[PDB]
Amino acid sequence: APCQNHHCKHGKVCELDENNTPMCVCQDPTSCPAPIGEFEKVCSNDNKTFDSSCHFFATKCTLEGTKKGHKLHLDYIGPCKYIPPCLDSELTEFPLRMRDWLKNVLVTLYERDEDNNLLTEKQKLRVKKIHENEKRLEAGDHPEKNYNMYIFPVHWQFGQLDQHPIDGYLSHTELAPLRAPLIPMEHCTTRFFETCDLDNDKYIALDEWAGCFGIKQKDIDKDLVI
Ligand SMILES: *[C@@H]1O[C@H](CO)[C@@H](O[C@@H]2O[C@H](CO)[C@@H](O)[C@H](O)[C@H]2NC(C)=O)[C@H](O)[C@H]1NC(C)=O
Ligand SMILES: [Ca+2]
Ligand SMILES: [Ca+2]
Ligand SMILES: [Ca+2]
Repeated sequence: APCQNHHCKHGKVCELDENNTPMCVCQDPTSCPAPIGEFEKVCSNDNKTFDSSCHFFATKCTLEGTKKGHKLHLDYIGPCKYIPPCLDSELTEFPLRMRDWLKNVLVTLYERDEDNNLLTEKQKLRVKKIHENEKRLEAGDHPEKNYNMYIFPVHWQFGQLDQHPIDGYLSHTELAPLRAPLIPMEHCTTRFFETCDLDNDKYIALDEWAGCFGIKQKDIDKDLVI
């Protein structure tokens, strides 16, 4: 009961202490379901394929406070596989291909006001504009170059990723979604983002993220990540 409304970080669970006070202990891997399929497995950064995020996160939890735990991160969903190397040319296109991908992902994702449900008004307006522009690209005699149409998609993506935990930085684990097969040149994600980790704290901060995609510091709005 004391735990029914008590929530714990990823890889943890609430258990009552001696005083009956709820407390978050690392989850029991045995209390993790068996995957329905191989696709539900995940790959850590040291090329070790855990059986599910539950298994991974619970494992990483015991290692909390440890060096090994500090460096342990989810690389990508699905079992481990051969990942080709990111050639230097690939790494140069990555930000370019990525930001267009993000814009497009945003256009088909948020198409109607029903899609724009969890978006603030400021954001709703940004996608409206994105849509106004896209329609124009589908009919203007001579297409124009529009970097502005990248600002929101780029901010959006950051907020989407900044979840575990929502702190304003993206960890190797949080970038896992960007290592999926759908992403263009996903194999360049780690190399690229490392390139973005300016102060080298192993976290990509909003300015680091934005900067890496070519968003002017003037156009870095945190509201767009709300
Ligand atoms: C990471 O682990 C996976 C699984 O152990 C490795 O993938 C296999 O790699 C060899 C060739 O590199 C193939 O014969 C297997 O069929 C592979 N396929 C996959 C889908 O697992 C992978 O090579 C490991 N290491 C690296 C650096 O990728
Ligand atoms: Ca985070
Ligand atoms: Ca791909
Ligand atoms: Ca950093």
